[PDB]
Amino acid sequence: DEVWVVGMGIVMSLIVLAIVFGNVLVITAIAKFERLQTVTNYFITSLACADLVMGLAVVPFGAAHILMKMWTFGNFWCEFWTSIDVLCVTASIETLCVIAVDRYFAITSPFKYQSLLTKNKARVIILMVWIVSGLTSFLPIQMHWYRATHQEAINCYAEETCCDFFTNQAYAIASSIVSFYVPLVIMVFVYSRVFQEAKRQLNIFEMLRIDEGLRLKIYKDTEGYYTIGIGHLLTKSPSLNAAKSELDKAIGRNTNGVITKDEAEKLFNQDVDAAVRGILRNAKLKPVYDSLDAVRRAALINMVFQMGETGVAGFTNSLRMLQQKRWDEAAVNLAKSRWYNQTPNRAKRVITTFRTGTWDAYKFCLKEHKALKTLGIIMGTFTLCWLPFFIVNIVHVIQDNLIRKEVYILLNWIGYVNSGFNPLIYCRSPDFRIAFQELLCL
Ligand SMILES: CC(C)CCC[C@@H](C)[C@H]1CC[C@H]2[C@@H]3CC=C4C[C@@H](O)CC[C@]4(C)[C@H]3CC[C@]12C
Ligand SMILES: CC(C)CCC[C@@H](C)[C@H]1CC[C@H]2[C@@H]3CC=C4C[C@@H](O)CC[C@]4(C)[C@H]3CC[C@]12C
Ligand SMILES: CC(C)CCC[C@@H](C)[C@H]1CC[C@H]2[C@@H]3CC=C4C[C@@H](O)CC[C@]4(C)[C@H]3CC[C@]12C
Ligand SMILES: OC[C@H]1O[C@H](O[C@H]2[C@H](O)[C@@H](O)[C@H](O)O[C@@H]2CO)[C@H](O)[C@@H](O)[C@@H]1O
Ligand SMILES: CC(C)NC[C@H](O)COc1cccc2[nH]c3ccccc3c12
Ligand SMILES: *C(=O)CCCCCCCCCCCCCCC
Repeated sequence: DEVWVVGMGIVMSLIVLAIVFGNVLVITAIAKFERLQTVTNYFITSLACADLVMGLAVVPFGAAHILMKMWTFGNFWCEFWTSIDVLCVTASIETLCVIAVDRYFAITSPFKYQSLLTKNKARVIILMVWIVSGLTSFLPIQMHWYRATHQEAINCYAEETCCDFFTNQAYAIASSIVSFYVPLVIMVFVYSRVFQEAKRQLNIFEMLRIDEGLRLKIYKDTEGYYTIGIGHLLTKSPSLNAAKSELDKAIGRNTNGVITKDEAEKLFNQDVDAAVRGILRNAKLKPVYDSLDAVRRAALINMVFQMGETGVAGFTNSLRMLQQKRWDEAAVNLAKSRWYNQTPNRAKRVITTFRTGTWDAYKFCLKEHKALKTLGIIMGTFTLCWLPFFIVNIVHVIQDNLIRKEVYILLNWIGYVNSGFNPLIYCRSPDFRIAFQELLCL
């Protein structure tokens, strides 16, 4: 009865604590560590600020409203508190929308995975977002455009103890469409093509980058020989400067044992080309390669990279089954390899590629593609937490009072609670994660 309201107070208090704590941690980590100061994370700050204000200024008074079963803060704060609520929700979806557009142009740019924005106009953009949100949110509420004209609403408006968001149908449609729906549809569309573009970036270079690894410094392979990039043997000589002489020769400058990622790609493309020409010479490998599609050809090249031509020609049964496009049967045999024993994970991806003829086994392996997924979860989680509430907004314009009020309020709180989710989702990122553990005296 009244023990339940103490318990509900505890829960709601923890919710308030969770939102403010996590979002302050995000804001702190980005502001403190220069590594985290990217154009993307500036928008995350804008996003964390909206959630923080939601935390401090919006949720406690909403919680007090429900527990006290009445509004005890007067009608100025009621209109002000309502304004901040709408603003924070509007600013969030707008910021999320800006991120999607920003990520789109960053991934379609010849200078990949970096914004077309300097840190300063990015700040400007954020300022404009908050200003547009303010104009969209604060203006209609304080200009009383939102208000309904029927008597029950007028009672609530005048009553200093009643804080209910009675709205006229013109506002309810327009406001919810402008604030929520317009940047939602844009965000969902734009970021869906962000994913398609990211998936399109997958090729044999990314494949071997994931399976083999890319080193910028000269290193020794398992047999002790000097190597660099993606398994590119420099020399069998035990002399380090012999390797460096060989490296400088191939790259075309004085490297001192260090090359760039793009330079490693140049070496890799040359190794791929050599691998293909050797395959076409090998009597046992040529018919298989000729029959295979582009993606599966990359899988076969992947194996030649790891085993050499002689090693791959050893699989006599698998090769003929690949040649006949009996993928599953080829998979059964390749899984019984010494190759699968020693490096099961890599073999698993290559074999799976042989089965589907797609790059699906290499999705979200790259650190950059994982980052895109985290942002995708942020957007999705926001959508799912707020969409039911905003659907009911429009449902009641069509036919009012079809949904019980305690359901409407509950949906609104699923929206509120979303403000505490984003900080936890950021723990997916390795950089945020260690940024957090430093900050927590760990
Ligand atoms: C308005 C009332 C209800 C809420 C209090 C607003 C506070 C939480 C907001 C308003 C202005 C915000 C800040 C504005 C300036 C930046 C610089 C950035 O590098 C880190 C975050 C930081 C420092 C913000 C964090 C918190 C902040 C101070
Ligand atoms: C409307 C009242 C109640 C709250 C004020 C909204 C605050 C939280 C908004 C208003 C202008 C915003 C900021 C505008 C400029 C930037 C610079 C960027 O580097 C970090 C975020 C930051 C700092 C924004 C987030 C926080 C911010 C300060
Ligand atoms: C009214 C309620 C919401 C106010 C509660 C304020 C709490 C959430 C604030 C007040 C002091 C804050 C902390 C102060 C000490 C640090 C260490 C720093 O490296 C990271 C942030 C961290 C961990 C803060 C996290 C949250 C914190 C505990
Ligand atoms: O056999 C052809 C390629 O072999 C090297 O790259 C191998 C390396 O031999 C091996 O130790 C390791 O396990 O795999 C890498 C690549 O997967 C060559 O130096 C390449 O240039 C050859 O194409
Ligand atoms: C307790 C109430 C005040 N909380 C409202 C939601 O948190 C935020 O709802 C909105 C956010 C952004 C734009 C909006 N337009 C609306 C029209 C009717 C109802 C809510 C909204 C709305
Ligand atoms: C290791 O970083 C983290 C330890 C930091 C301890 C700081 C102690 C903060 C105490 C919080 C009290 C503020 C409560 C405010 C209530 C209104």
